Amino acid sequence: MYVCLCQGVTDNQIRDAIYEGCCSYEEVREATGVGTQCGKCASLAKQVVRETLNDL
Ligand code: FES
Repeated sequence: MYVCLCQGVTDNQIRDAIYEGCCSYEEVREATGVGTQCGKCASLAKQVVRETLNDL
């Protein structure tokens, strides 16, 4: 699904950003743009980050 409609970032793209090097929402934000516009998706994006890290 789209986590961030403003930037067109999917849950899979957040996971892949982590697999590819990111360790934090802040890094995923800079790498993908998630949460940089209205910011309403930040909590959901942080949930995806937390879930992905816990699964590693
Ligand atoms: S929905 Fe992600 S910044 Fe607006």
